[PDB]
Amino acid sequence: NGLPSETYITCAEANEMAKTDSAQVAEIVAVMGNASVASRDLKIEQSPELSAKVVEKLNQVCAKDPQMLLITAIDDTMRAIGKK
Repeated sequence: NGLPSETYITCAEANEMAKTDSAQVAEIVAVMGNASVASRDLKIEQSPELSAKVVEKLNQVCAKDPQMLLITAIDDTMRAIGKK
């Protein structure tokens, strides 16, 4: 009944927000993103080059699939780049 913002919002729309609040979106994708990636690998460090791209490619995925909720989309991207 109480759907969290990041659960009800799509990464494509998160990109839209970035036009108004880039730091807000970059922070969110970094917070759970860094934790998420480190939860499956644990060797992944706080690399700014990873976040910068984890959102760049992410919004493109949502642009093709609007059903990619932000909360899931980040985890999904962590799955893709979670094996380097």
